[PDB]
Amino acid sequence: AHIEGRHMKRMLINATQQEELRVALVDGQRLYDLDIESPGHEQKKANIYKGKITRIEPSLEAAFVDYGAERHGFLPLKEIAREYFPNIKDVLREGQEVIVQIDKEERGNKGAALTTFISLAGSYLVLMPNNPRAGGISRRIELKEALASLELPEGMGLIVRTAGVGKSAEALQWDLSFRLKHWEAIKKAAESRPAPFLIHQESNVIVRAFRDYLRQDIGEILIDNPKVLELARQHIAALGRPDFSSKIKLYTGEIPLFSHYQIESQIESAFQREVRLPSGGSIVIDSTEALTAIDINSARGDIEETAFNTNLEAADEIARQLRLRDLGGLIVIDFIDMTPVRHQRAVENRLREAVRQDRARIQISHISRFGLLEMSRQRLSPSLGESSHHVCPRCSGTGTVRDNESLSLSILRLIEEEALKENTQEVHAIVPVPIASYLLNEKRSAVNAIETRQDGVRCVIVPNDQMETPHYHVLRVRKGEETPTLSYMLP
Amino acid sequence: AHIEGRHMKRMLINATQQEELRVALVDGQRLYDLDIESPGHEQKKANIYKGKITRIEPSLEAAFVDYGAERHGFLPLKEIAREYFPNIKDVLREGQEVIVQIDKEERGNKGAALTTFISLAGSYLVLMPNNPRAGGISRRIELKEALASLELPEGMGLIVRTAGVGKSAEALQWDLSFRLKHWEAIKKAAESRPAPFLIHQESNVIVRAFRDYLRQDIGEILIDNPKVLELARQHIAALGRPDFSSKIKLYTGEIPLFSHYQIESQIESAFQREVRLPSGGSIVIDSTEALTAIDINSARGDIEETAFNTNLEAADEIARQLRLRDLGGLIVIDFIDMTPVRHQRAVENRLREAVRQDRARIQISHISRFGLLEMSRQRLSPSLGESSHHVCPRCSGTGTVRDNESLSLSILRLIEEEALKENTQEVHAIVPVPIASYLLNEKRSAVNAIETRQDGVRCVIVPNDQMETPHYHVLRVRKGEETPTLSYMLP
Amino acid sequence: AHIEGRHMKRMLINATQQEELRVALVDGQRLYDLDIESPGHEQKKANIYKGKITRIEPSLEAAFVDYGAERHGFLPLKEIAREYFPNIKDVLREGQEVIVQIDKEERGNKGAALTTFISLAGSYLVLMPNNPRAGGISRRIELKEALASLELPEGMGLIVRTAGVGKSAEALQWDLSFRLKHWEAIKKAAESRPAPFLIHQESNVIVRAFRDYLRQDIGEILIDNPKVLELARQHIAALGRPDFSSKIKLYTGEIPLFSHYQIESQIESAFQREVRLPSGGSIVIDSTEALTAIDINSARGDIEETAFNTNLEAADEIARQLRLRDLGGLIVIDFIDMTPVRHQRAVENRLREAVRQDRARIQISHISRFGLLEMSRQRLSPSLGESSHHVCPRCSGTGTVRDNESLSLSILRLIEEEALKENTQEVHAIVPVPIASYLLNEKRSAVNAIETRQDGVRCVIVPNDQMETPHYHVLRVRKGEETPTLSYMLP
Amino acid sequence: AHIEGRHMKRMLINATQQEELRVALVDGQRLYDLDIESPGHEQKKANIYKGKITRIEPSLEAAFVDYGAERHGFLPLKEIAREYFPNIKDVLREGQEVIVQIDKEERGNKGAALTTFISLAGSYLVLMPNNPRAGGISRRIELKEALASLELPEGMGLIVRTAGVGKSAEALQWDLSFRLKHWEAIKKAAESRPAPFLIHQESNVIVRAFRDYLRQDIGEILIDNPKVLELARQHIAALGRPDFSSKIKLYTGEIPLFSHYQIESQIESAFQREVRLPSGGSIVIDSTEALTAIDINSARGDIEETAFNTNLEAADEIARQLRLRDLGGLIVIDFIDMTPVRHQRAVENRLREAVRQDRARIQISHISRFGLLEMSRQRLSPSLGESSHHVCPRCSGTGTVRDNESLSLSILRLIEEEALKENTQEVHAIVPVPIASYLLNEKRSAVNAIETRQDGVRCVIVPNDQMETPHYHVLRVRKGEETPTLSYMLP
RNA sequence: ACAGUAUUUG
RNA sequence: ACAGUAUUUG
RNA sequence: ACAGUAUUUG
RNA sequence: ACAGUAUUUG
Ligand SMILES: [Mg+2]
Ligand SMILES: [Mg+2]
Ligand SMILES: [Mg+2]
Ligand SMILES: [Mg+2]
Ligand SMILES: [Mg+2]
Ligand SMILES: [Mg+2]
Ligand SMILES: [Zn+2]
Ligand SMILES: [Zn+2]
Repeated sequence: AHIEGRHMKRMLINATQQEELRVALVDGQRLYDLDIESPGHEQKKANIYKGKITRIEPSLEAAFVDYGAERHGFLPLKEIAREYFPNIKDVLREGQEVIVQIDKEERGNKGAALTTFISLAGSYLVLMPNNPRAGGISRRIELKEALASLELPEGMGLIVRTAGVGKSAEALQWDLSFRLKHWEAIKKAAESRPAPFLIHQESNVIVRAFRDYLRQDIGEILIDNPKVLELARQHIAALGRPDFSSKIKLYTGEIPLFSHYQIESQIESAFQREVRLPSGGSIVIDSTEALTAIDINSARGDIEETAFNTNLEAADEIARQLRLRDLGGLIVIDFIDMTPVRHQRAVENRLREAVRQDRARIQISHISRFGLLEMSRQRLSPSLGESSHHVCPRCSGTGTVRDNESLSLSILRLIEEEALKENTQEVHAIVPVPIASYLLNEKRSAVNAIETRQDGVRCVIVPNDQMETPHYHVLRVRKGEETPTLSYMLP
Repeated sequence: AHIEGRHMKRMLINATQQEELRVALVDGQRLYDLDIESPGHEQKKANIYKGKITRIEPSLEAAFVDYGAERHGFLPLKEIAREYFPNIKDVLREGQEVIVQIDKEERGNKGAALTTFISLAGSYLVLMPNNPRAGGISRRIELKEALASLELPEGMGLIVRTAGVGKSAEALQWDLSFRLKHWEAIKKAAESRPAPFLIHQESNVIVRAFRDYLRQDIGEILIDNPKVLELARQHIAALGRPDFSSKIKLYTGEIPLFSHYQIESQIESAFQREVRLPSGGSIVIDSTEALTAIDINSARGDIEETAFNTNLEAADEIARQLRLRDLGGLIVIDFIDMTPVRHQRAVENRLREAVRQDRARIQISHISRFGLLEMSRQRLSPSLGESSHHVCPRCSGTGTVRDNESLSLSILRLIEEEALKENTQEVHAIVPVPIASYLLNEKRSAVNAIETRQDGVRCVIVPNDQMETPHYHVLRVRKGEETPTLSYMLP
Repeated sequence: AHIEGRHMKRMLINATQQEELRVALVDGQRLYDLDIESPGHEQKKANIYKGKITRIEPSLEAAFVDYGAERHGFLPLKEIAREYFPNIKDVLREGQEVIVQIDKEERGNKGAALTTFISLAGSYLVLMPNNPRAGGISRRIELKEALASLELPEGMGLIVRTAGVGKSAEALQWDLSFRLKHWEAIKKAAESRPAPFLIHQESNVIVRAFRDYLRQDIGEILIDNPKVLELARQHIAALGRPDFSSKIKLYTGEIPLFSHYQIESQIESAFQREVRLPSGGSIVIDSTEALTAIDINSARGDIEETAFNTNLEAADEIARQLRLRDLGGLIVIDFIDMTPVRHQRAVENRLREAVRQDRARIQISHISRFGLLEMSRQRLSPSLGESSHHVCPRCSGTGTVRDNESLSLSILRLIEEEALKENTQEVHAIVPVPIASYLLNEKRSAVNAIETRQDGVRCVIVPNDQMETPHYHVLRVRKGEETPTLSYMLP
Repeated sequence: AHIEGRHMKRMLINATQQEELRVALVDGQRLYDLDIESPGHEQKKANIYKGKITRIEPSLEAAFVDYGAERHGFLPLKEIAREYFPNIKDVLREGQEVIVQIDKEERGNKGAALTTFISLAGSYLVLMPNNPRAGGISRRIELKEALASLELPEGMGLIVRTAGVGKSAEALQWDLSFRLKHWEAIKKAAESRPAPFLIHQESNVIVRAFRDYLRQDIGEILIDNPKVLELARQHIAALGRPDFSSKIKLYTGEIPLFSHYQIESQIESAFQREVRLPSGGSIVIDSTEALTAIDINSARGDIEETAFNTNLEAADEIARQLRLRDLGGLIVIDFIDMTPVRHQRAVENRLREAVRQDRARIQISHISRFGLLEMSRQRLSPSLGESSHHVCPRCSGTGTVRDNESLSLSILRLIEEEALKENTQEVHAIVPVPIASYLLNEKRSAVNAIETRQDGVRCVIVPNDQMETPHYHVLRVRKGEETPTLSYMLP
């Protein structure tokens, strides 16, 4: 029934649990975005090291870097600067010491994009202290005015946040001040040493939150744990939006905060693969290796509507999940199938208009002739899956598991073929129990069959209870090289 | 290196193994399509029953049917006929007895499409003995001529197969003969009884093969098992392409047939999720709930090419897998990312030109601005996954598994919330072992924490070794209704 | 180094843990007997019900009884009384209502001995209020005098405890008083109702202890838990040895009581099968179905001594374990093997002199010519094993497990023999995994072998991971009665 | 119903199965002794090596020997000879090279008795070619005559087998010939080399059988496998009892030999712990570490008899099992409990008279006053248990398993005590799952309880599913030396 | 296997 | 398989 | 968080 | 805890 503005939008902080410090942004009781920072596996994006270059490969158009973790980090010739600046190899003289920062974070293989293009964020500003090229405003929005009046040095260009819109030129000075004043240290704190090492560490979840996600609509900030609420308050001081010290309250209620604001289930919502649409429909969000791929579908009085209407809900919800899951990359949405075009353009907008908030960039094509709508969106941090799951290790990634016989027939032809391989003595499949059962009954005859022909080739087939139903081995044992050792000792 | 026509295209039949009768269609040694019919789980599509109608729902635009299995079968008002014919409810008078056939087969939920629009296939013909509306030819291709000269009765219209192109009008008579002559029986064999029952059973894999997949290019038909080769031969007789009795030879070689033609690995190929591209690239074929979704990617001298070239291979291979997997529905292909448009149109065609064969219909849009190419293709039978796998039952479908702590924190808030629920005595999470470990150490304090506050609420938390890492229960035990019974007895 | 009398003998009570209330009797720091009463599985021996008689069997020389639990209770014609008294059947008129008490307790099969011969114990006395036949004194020990002066009614006879030896005739009156005064109620509290039901419940462990195990040598009684120490004190009051209120002190020390008195390990000692002898020898206490059977053996300067000496230690220790384990029945001790007879008579006495305490009766023959010394001892309550263990359920009782092959050969001949049994179709061994492995490799040939001969008898052999290494089934499947169902589905 | 002599006594050989060559000795259909030789784990007793002496210990009264396997072998000063002969140390000069043979075989610890007192067995004779001291006859039985007439050299003395009783002096010459003629080689075949090595290998099971267990009563010798029956026949030739070539027949019957002679079950009989007595009684044969211990008990018309009679059956059966199990050492039999002494002496004899056969020596005392009858018997080879089982590895030997709580309480006090141990940080019980469950619910409070007091001592308690119910660890973690690492990662 | 095939629809 | 066999003894 | 943002790229 | 206690006996 929801109209933005009806109830109060508040920022619920949840500092009760050590191993997990959550921060939802709720409007009334509709969770509408959430964050879960937890020690150890902290935030790395937005840091700044010093850098020398493992290896210029050109077959990609960029170096790598040692900023010294595990995997040296990706660095596109595009990233590279005036100042680093004395096609690839003429550009970067290798083992060169450079001031690289992290655009996008380790993803299962890759390093991370670094970029010698350092960016710096205050509450209302953002410094590019290293290319006076790019500036601007919150493409979200007097200060256009005030901005000129900005006393900017020339090496770099700047933007002005969505959230400086309230505020007063005086203090953009008072931002663009404290930035620089960093940026300086952030400079000479490299002029120091051999660079192979960190320099600045992007600040925790809360600050970040008080920084990047706080607006005029934010009613209260209930924090549920007095000692945080401590730093809580000090952190505004600095970040400096101090018309919010008002705004920041301590939750006492015995009933757990989030669990009070009735947004718990919503939290989960985000970890489930299906997600119910108001009407009663559903939104199954499957994630492939090429693109996340959401599919939509309907409940249980009209057809045309049923679909059209349920598509609109799907629209709304998909957006929110997009946010909750920190889903990035492409996304293909399979909207139901309505006939009248107006509906298509209808829902399309519906989507657009619903992802208006999303702090990340979002691009949204028309609906296809196969009724798929593709849609990109920017990789603001690691996604929930990518950072709170892993890979059903029975499957490998895929979520099916080969029916027992078709596996066995298979294991079995493998055996036979192995058992021709000139100069084999034994050969020793080692397979999930039922596999071994099925080969040795259902199929015994065949196995037999073999050794008869393959004169004198023993095909051992030992059933085992460690193996699950898709894994297995088929080793082969060359003349002479054969233990006498028990079938079941084989392992 | 492959040019169609270089080596001989042959049909390898493999009748050695009872529980699995395979039939690849190979051109030289490149498997290029394959079939695996196995008893029991036989073929159902293309059958013909008699039919009465469980329930007209109109909120879909069609009935259902009892042709008497498990799930009565889908029947679109579109399907419905003149003759059944006395918007939905005025159309189908319910419990009406009708002559329905099966377009598309049981899929995990659905019934199957039936269609009162019976279709009938000979070797060169295909009878529509029930709408003289639709006719035509093999949109693949003198007989245009011969076809008129066809002595067709009027109730129905016909097509002429790709494969009657060789042959002679005389014998289209001699097809369109034996069809009808069926179609008659196929008619009065309903005039018989209460209809709730089968009528005609689509014939096995081999016949089918000798029927639907045999052309002029087919060199030999090596069958590897004398007794089949028996029926083998008799089946041409009838189907009646007898200039092939020549063509059909018995394989003796000790080394297993397929394993001789060096097409084994290829067989598998089709069951793996990644599949290597010639160059050395790879084609990961992930399947979601909305669309199958293939992603492509490259090896280890130029960029532009590396991608462009590897895309072409992906093209080729995707086609073949599309066929081998009997993949239907939509498919989204994430081709690498080349800049020059010519390349895009290049690969696109490449794809088109490579799926020229595919017996199923295929539609192929341009490459998107997000560099996805979407692509539909017709559901010719059940897909390999859909009929030789199942659902990594540790995951549910999805192939990740929630990291242990984030689960535990979760299980745990559930407990707490349950333990407020006014009028609870005990409450009894029952969770995967490590879950129970982690809640009871790492987190003990918190659990404690609870019962302290929740005065006198026992939260039992019994670790169990039956449960795997994502499943678990959190039952709650109402005042009075509490056994005294051992923590570990809980189950 | 231990001389009785050196250090103080004290009674350590341990009431900290709810589910287990222990009471050791220590002399210095040598645990010398211990008790472990724990709720639920409480003490039943020494109770008194009312009784009617399920069934006179005479093929044993006694009835049974309903005192109404599970197994009606054993009742020897020997037990039976004057007053019950109107060879077996002439004696007990069946369904007769009687005042039976419990000599010895449920043992895995048996009921328990009841006895219509009720016995009653005070602190210094013991009433036989139902046969003036048997009287006496503590065959352990002026009162001989005082005892005559006892104002005894005539229906029954009495004894005087080891512990009335201190005390004064006045108060044996004051015992033999409060007894009777019970015994009366204990009488008319049957004159009440239909008897099928309890009457008096033998009192808990502590009272019992303050009653049956308290002497002049008992220095303190440290109890470690204030609230018990409460009832603690009240319980002397009554039982009435009140020159002990002095004696009974509260333990505070942070370090756990028993764990302070340095008698913990000793506790366990009693649950282990081997038990180290001072010198360094060992005492393996194995328990069979016919007799508990202790074996002795030696360490690592003389032979003759080494053995003789180590036998003496074994003597000492065996006694104590005999007590700790509440071991009853026969016991055979295999003392080392010394040559000189003096040593044999030496150790024998050593044993005698060491089991002087044992509250239970003990009888001790000479050492045999096979150098076994047999030895009976009275069943004072259930034994530790019999009440705190169970039966290595992999073995059945026996503690070996048949080597894998000898089992398999066996399972296998079973199969063959089953497979002759005229009119069998299938037959379906179902066996521990490795069993199934070994039969199907190592032995395949043989299995084959069978079906060849046993024309057309399928011997299925399904390996299974539920079964451990000694269990298994060999079902057989009669012509006609054969599912087609998967080898591994068999279960 | 069995009277010795009624049916034919025959020797069934069973050479069908490679991994197990059995040889029962049956009288009619009553298995009455059996043998199971199987390759690899062959027979070692009765071999002859050459020998030098690892280490004279005197604290035992004998050396050891290197005859070079694993454990050098026991060698009693008693064993030692004239000829080895230049109290212990003056006797055996160490590292001396000697001609030792094996009396009794490796038993779980020990070496084996060797004995420089070599013994040698023909069919009718037995050479002591190394002490003319000991001679004699079959204390089982003209030849007394013939024996003098024996042309014996003087260094050694001899006996004459039970089975030379048939036969003729001529041929005792013809035995005592071929012996010596060995004994010579058996001598100079040491005069050869450095002794550290074998010399003569006691011959397989069959020969042995044709040698040590063949008498006049032996009707046939059915062997069931033509090729054996081969060597079969040749082996008499040599051993030389050739009036038996007659006697030795080939079994053909399709139904398995033993399984035909209806003695299968009997085979097993011997591996079960209970064994039914004719009447319907039972004989539970439990084996301890001190003595094998058989207990007896009765069925379901008189008492006195019931017992007396059932004791007689037990007698019979015990004997046979004694033989089948190759049970050696002491044995204590708990016969039922009859009153009249005649019965005791009755059964006693019954036993004596029934173990008349037993090839091993047997000694049998009167029945005790506790109604145990002890009984020694000679260790003719390893016992069935000792060579075809192992140790229910859940128990350790003992066949009970400590009830779950009493374990947990225990594990738990261990924890607490560990957690006082000055200078501990963490401490980390690791226990069977249910153990961990029970400590963490049932008992949580207490565990808590601890850390509260033990200020700042973390007691981790990780449940684990590898451990079964009696095993477990309680490690302790010293200040400073503490990983931060997950509860469930602990292992 | 046909211009309404294919996709979609239970 | 013997009067010192057997049991025991590592 | 800016017209070159985002997607892509290890 | 007694001279018929204890062992045994379901
Ligand atoms: Mg890609
Ligand atoms: Mg997937
Ligand atoms: Mg859909
Ligand atoms: Mg008994
Ligand atoms: Mg045992
Ligand atoms: Mg011993
Ligand atoms: Zn999975
Ligand atoms: Zn066991």
